[PDB]
Amino acid sequence: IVGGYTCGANTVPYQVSLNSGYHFCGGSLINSQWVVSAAHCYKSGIQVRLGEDNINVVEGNEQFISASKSIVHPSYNSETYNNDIMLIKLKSAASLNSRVASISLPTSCASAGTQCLISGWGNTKSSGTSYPDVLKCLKAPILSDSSCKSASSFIITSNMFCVGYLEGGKDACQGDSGGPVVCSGKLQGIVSWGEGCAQKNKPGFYTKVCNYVSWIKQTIASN
Ligand SMILES: COC(=O)[C@H](Cc1cccc(C(=N)N)c1)NC(=O)CNS(=O)(=O)c1ccc(C)cc1
Ligand SMILES: [Ca+2]
Repeated sequence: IVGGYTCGANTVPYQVSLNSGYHFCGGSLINSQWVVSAAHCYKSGIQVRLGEDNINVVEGNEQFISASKSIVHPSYNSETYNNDIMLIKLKSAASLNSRVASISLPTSCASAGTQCLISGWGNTKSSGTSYPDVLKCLKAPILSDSSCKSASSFIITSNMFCVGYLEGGKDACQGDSGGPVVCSGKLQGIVSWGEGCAQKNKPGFYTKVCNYVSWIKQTIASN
């Protein structure tokens, strides 16, 4: 997260770290057994880490639970990043408490202009590289279709939305991928892609979670 702030320990209790010997992506706990992340974060050997603040120190509120299976969206297109969503099932149920909690799926899509919370342990620099050990947070608005479409030379689909500031300085970044965008109290986005981080006229692109609720519910009903 570039241009954000230290969240405070366990203030974002649905935020998870995905660990394959090291932190590589974020995710969101949606119930005691399932995490939503980005399809581009797929890999084998995932351990889900719940209740984290400092990812490099055991502070006492963590739950480390291995993934049993990962399910990439059936239409995920790595060429275009269309349908950049993945479900991760836990080998055992998380113990839900004040510091480890689920975030609900949306009933309706969030509206342009809504302020959202984006969080993660990703790079904090627009130029260069600095990784924080504690969880970082950013509040930023959903952009119009017009601004989002015109914001990249690359292909933009109806399953993506933009959040941030066209003037630059505030954005998600490398290592934030897969993590949550919470708007109107529900999980509305997944950190998906961007051109660099926090650059002028180059906002973040996010998976539009409200388009996937049927697939998520059907999938978790049978796995
Ligand atoms: C990988 O390095 C980076 O610093 C950012 C990471 C990133 C990840 C998620 C969200 C954001 C964000 N700013 N909201 C940033 N990604 C890139 O900079 C990748 N862009 S890119 O322009 O380098 C690029 C473009 C197209 C292809 C096929 C591959 C790579
Ligand atoms: Ca820790």
